[PDB]
Amino acid sequence: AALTRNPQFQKLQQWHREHGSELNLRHLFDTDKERFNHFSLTLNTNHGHILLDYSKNLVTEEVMHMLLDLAKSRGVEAARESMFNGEKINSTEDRAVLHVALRNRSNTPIVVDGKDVMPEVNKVLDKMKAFCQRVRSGDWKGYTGKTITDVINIGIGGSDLGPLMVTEALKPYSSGGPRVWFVSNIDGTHIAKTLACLNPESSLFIIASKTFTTQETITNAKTAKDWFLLSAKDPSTVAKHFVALSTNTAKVKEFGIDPQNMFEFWDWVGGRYSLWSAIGLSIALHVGFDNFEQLLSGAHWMDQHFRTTPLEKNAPVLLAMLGIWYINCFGCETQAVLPYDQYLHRFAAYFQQGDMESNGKYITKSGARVDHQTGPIVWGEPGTNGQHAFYQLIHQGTKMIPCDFLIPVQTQHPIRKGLHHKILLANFLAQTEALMKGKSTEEARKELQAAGKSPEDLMKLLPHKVFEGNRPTNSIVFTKLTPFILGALIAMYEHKIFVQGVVWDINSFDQWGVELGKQLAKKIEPELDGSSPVTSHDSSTNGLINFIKQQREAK
Amino acid sequence: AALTRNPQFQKLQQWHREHGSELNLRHLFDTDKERFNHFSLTLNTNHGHILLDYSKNLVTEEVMHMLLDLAKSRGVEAARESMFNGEKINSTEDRAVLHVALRNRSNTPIVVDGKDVMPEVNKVLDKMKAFCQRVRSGDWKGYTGKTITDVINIGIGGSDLGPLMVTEALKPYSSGGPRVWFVSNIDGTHIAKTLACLNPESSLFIIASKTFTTQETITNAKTAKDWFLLSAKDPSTVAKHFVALSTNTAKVKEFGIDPQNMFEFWDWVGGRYSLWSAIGLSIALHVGFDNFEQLLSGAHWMDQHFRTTPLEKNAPVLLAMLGIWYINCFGCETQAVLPYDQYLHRFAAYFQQGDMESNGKYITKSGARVDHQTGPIVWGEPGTNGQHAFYQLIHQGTKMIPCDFLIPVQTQHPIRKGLHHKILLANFLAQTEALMKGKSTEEARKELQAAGKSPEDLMKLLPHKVFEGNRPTNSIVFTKLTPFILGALIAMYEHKIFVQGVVWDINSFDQWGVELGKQLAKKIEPELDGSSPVTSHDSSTNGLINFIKQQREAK
Ligand SMILES: O=P(O)(O)OC[C@H]1O[C@](O)(CO)[C@@H](O)[C@@H]1O
Ligand SMILES: O=P(O)(O)OC[C@H]1O[C@](O)(CO)[C@@H](O)[C@@H]1O
Repeated sequence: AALTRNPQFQKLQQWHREHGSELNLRHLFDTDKERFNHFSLTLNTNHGHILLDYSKNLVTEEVMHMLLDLAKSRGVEAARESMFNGEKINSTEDRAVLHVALRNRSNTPIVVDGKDVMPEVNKVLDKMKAFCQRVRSGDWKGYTGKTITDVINIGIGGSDLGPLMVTEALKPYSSGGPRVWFVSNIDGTHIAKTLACLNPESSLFIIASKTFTTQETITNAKTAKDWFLLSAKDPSTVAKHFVALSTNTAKVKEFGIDPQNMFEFWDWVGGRYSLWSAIGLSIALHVGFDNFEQLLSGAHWMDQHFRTTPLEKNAPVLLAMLGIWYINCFGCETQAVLPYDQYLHRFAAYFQQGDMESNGKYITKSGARVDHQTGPIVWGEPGTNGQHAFYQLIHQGTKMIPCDFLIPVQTQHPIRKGLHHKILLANFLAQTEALMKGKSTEEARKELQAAGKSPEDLMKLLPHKVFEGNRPTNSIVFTKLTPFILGALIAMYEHKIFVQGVVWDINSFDQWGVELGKQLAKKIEPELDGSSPVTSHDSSTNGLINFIKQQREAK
Repeated sequence: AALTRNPQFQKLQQWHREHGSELNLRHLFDTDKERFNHFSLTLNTNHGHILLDYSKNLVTEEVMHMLLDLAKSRGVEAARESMFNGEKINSTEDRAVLHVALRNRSNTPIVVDGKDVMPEVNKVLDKMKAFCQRVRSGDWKGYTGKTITDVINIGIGGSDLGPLMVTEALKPYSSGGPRVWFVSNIDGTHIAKTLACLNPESSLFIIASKTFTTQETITNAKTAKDWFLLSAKDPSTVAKHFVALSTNTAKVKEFGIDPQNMFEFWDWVGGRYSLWSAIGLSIALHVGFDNFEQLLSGAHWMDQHFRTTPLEKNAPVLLAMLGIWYINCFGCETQAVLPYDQYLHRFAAYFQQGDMESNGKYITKSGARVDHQTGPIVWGEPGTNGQHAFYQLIHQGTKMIPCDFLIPVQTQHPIRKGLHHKILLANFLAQTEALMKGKSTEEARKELQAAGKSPEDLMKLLPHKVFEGNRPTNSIVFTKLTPFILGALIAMYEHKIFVQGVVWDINSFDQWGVELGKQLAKKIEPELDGSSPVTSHDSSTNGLINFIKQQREAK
């Protein structure tokens, strides 16, 4: 494994074993009035500012310099160029990795197999916009002449999470668009509950699937089509209510979808990096194409920042190395994402796939098994709610949990003259402050006494009211959560994930870890039919199956 | 500082560092045809069966024997009795812990300092039912005479999560109840977007708050009240549109809500254990009281199972110790909860509070600092959805992640003649099998050769196709997800949490870790006012506040 052999990494490791343990945030802040200044970065996008404050982290100039040396010696910069230049860095699949090309507004050429990719990219974007305009304008009618009122996206992986998260995040910008629904789970209640609120005459289904062979999506699509034709009665009417987003023309046609109703993307577009491609059709339909182009632009802006900025002032690089520090030196298993924005309620879930499916690996690009930790477990819920659910464990638990706090300065809903947002911001600020500062035995004791506690209560409560603090957090504050800023925020993390993948020398763009489950599932499906017990598996799988056959009857 | 010195704990520890890394699930099943039989328990509740299959765990009779010795060695049973008996086991607050009283269907007496609590418990249940009856029948009219069509629950944390999770999970049983909304975040966006869809004339607001002073809920409540009073203007109309669930009568009255409109509970009802009390009013309104009683009965059934079952056959006890095993011996930081049911999409979020806010502690009951791990980080998403998001990391990542897979045998929507559910069950089964069995290099190699891949391509890809397996999981299968069954499942985990807290000797029923953030938030709140720079905090908090003030009016 490259990482553990790297001299910059080893130097980092020994420093941690002989210093890291004594690092204390409160102390660091008390002895360096320039800490915020030295450990924060402000980005002016001309469309809002983004403040990345990483000063509340367990680091020093020395640690940062070492972390940055490591990034450099692991070839982060060269790796980045190869990605942008269209090289097939996805080594196990021999594929290019060009999600940056999907939002390359500069249209600077990017050649893969001797051919520039942009023309195809823009071609689909035009197709998307033209189609979106017709549906939005009402020009596009159903099989009964009615205009489309509901758009239903049926997809699962990177074919669901992104479009769902962004549409939720940008609701304030969906003024003139139809209602968008998202169906993904094979679980029947999902599609059933949806179709129950729809009129086939005014419903448009979007079959989103890179491969167009995923069982859940195809089954859901077929179910939606059956339900539809039950009323439309003429297979020819399908061309007015079903479109597909995929890279597989054959499967699409085989499904029965008109080829002009196919918005394609490419193999170098990873599912978990696809919302920027045709997969984002439901977004464009929801917020309009202008807002969608803003989304792409924001990501493009971030891509430029990542590409042209020296490492020491490079946002995604800084976040990545801060993560490496906690994962590989402090051994923290998780990474919490806590946005203080109800609209971003699906932000954390999106990066569970983005981050975990990318770096949840254990084999390097050379074929060697890692002998160090890789991708963390990403989780989180919107602020303040989380404060009333799990922060208890973050503040007084036994796990070190790196936290990323995000919040827009300006709210999309300044009700009560900004009272609500003022309180939201106060909590956002106070939480990272509290995690950092903590509360000593003495401070607690004085509070208890001042509060008028009796010698008994105080003595009883004292130890329980002590906060050891020293809990690291990142504070990412942006002027406003607009399509452009959101676009830049997502791209920022996409690049953080990329950097970490390079440091660990793993392929952040394949996902072989999903094959085993799929194949075993294919084996079990036919065995479930009938009441005959099964015994071709281990005793657990057999036992579970037999219980299912038995209880299938129970009334 | 109690568990680490327990004879059984140390014996358990020594065994692990001596054998722990030797355990291999695949080997354990390959050498014991009775494994499933010996490491699983079936529960017939008379209202459905629940199969807890814990055979795919890294354990043997010996390990389970030692784990159970630790359970009784730490006084789990005496502790259990104290809770049910009404003793003040919530030591730091000197309170009883009686959520089991809330659903005590047998009405056996349970006396707290003075009287038997059952009388007041049933008194509120009767009141809830009568009100619920009036609201659903249409008897209870809005201020202009219309029947109420929307019920808006306003609460946070324990006052929002249980209600939301249960109503989401029991959607199939609502037929007839008004639509229910849940407002919780202070973030203005939450109440703003909720109110924009309501008619003041037919909306009924439920202010859920145990203390009735939390800032988010009261603020949200005032905003709603103003909103309403903006179109009705008559303050006296409020009595037909606002009710309260709380233990604080004075504050409820001060808020402007009449007594008759207050559904109370008591201090021995922990917020994260309150959906069983008046807090469940929105659940009752949504699915009817018959179903609500069914929900309570299910919990009550599990309560009895927990109290009368020998430890080795006690479901919550087994789940608790397996957790202790992975937490304290394998050092696993997290617990994944993966229900293969879209209706349970909020189940994991619910227990993030129930578990994490309960056991995310570091001070024992004696006041000593723990020198071992406590509560884990709970997380998850409904399957198969997850299978396409983060399972990659669970299968080929670098972290051990204990996983609880849950699923109903019978679906609420058997569409397409059960095809969707069949596939859902197939994946449910195949995933734990895959996590267990893995796929060796030899197996992967055969596979690649059969695919006709040249030696070069084959060997470059081979290591990436290997699944080391040996990933432990629990499979919980129940006949159907009915109100009764959900209730038992929730109570089952409540008790798993109780047992673990007992073993760690922490107070699973207080939550002092949330106080610091609240104190600090009130401090900076007024400081946000004005354009003048703040310099009273650490440079980061100051820098963040000043960035906010600067961008507050940026265009
Ligand atoms: O869009 P598709 O091709 O149907 O993929 C479903 C999802 O599952 C995966 O193939 C693996 O889980 C993803 O990478 C993808 O986003
Ligand atoms: O408004 P309430 O019902 O008093 O409670 C606030 C919620 O937040 C907490 O106080 C702490 O997170 C919970 O214990 C509780 O359920």
